[PDB]
Amino acid sequence: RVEAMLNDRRRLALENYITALQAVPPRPRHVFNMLKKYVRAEQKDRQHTLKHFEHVRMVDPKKAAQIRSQVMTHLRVIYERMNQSLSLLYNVPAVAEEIQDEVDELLQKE
Repeated sequence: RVEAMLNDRRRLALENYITALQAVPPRPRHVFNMLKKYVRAEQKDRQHTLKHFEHVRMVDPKKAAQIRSQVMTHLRVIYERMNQSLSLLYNVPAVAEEIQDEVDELLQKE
């Protein structure tokens, strides 16, 4: 149940920044913070998927090959879901543009 555990840290992190979004007035500088945290979470999830790929391949090689397609979507879900979160905040073209500039600039160093 580790995969689900990683999702929580990312979920709450996303739902947490969203709270500031609705704050009104929202803190585009505080909201961008939770983002870098939520992001770092989705990263651990992706890497966690890789481990599952080889793990299931060792314990369950038969199904491991059948679940491959599932484990694959997992990695995509990490980045794909990231795009979904942006849409939620994008709702605020005003904040979305201010946070996006600093957010993208904050992860560059990563």
